[PDB]
Amino acid sequence: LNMRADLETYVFQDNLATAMRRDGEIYQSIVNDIYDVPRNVTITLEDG
Amino acid sequence: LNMRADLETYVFQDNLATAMRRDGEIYQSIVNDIYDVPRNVTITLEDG
Repeated sequence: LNMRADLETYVFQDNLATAMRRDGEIYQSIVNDIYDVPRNVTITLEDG
Repeated sequence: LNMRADLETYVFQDNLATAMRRDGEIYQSIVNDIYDVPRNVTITLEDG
């Protein structure tokens, strides 16, 4: 139970101190296509 | 656990003295010098 407790603050610590580590479902590459009109809750396309 | 620690101070020791044996998989083949192109995020022959 205390393992899970220390694991909760592990997330909130590591994402600040070590930093970075932003989360979301997206596509990394610089230079994109267009629009976001359907988008949400998909895996694979919508567009590039 | 201390045997695993011996393996940590093995890699850190042996690679400096004995050295060599650097491969990308089981071959070190192709890419020459440097490459700076990448594509999307996927790495083909490229920087492979």
